[PDB]
Amino acid sequence: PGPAAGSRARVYAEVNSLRSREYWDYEAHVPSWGNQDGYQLVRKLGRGKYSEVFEAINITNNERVVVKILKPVKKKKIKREVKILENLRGGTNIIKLIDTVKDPVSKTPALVFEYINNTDFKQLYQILTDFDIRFYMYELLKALDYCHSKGIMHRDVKPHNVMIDHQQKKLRLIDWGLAEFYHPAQEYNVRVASRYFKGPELLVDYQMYDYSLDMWSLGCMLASMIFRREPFFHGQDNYDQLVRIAKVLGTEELYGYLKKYHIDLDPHFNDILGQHSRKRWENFIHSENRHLVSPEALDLLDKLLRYDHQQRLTAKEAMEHPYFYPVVKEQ
Ligand SMILES: O=C(O)c1ccc(-c2oc3c(Cl)cc(Cl)cc3c(=O)c2O)cc1
Ligand SMILES: [Cl-]
Repeated sequence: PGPAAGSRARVYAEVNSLRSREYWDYEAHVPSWGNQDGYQLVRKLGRGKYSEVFEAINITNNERVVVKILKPVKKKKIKREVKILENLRGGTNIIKLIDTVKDPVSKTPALVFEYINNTDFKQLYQILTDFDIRFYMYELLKALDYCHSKGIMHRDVKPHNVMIDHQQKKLRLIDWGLAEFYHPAQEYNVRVASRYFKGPELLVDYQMYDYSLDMWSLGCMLASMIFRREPFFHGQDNYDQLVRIAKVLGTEELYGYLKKYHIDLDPHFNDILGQHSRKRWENFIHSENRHLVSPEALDLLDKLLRYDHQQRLTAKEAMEHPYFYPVVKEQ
């Protein structure tokens, strides 16, 4: 049984307390809403229920940008995303927020981002080499270590939210609409991230999580790339999602996790979790993915995909792993 006061982040815990209230009090942020008519929408790029994203042209200087039209959400959530993007501007592999505009007629707010010649991850993951996976995971870890060091949890890390220009070897972490400031001992909403990338803490309703949530999501991405099984944990709902995790990580460490953090498990799980062994990571190797798997890759994966969020590697610890030695050597 751990501290009755709850979990605390192992790194970057005091970041926001060392900065002024204006840094993290996003409700007090006052954005400068410009005129969206300065941008000509060209073509829809995708996305879903929170926004619609368009390729666009800055009419004044003809520069190619991306416009994200914010579907009706609470103004508070809009201030949070804008403030976080402003705090993170210039960050390593963070998407650059260019402008904050509103449609002159509808007054619907929109965010303007830099354009990156992205390759769909469904297509990119089929052609990634062993070195490519290490390179892009390393660049993604730079983005996560940066935002974590700025006191921010992304909380929606997934392949859809990682833009990659495979020709120029450029990576940008996008979609900061679910990001939040980390404050020690704060309890957070667990309805974040995509189902396939939700950490165990979200699935068992443990609200006192921290940056390590993003590290679970990253481990899910690493597993899907080196094993060519995307997504790796392919649950049908939130209950089945934890079952599919428990069938790989085993149930003993799951119940040990619940006991350590005094988590009251939803009684529905007791009829579906069962008892499962902790599987060996080598069991997912086959002839089609063997060239992407190495002992260093399995060791890193094993140290990211842990129930205990406190035992997961931090972003900086993961960056120092021998799995990235070829990337570090290439400067
Ligand atoms: O919600 C967000 O924060 C957010 C931010 C950026 C983008 C974004 O998407 C792109 C897509 Cl989907 C395709 C292509 Cl070819 C290029 C881009 C791009 O350059 C770009 O910036 C999408 C969403
Ligand atoms: Cl076991």
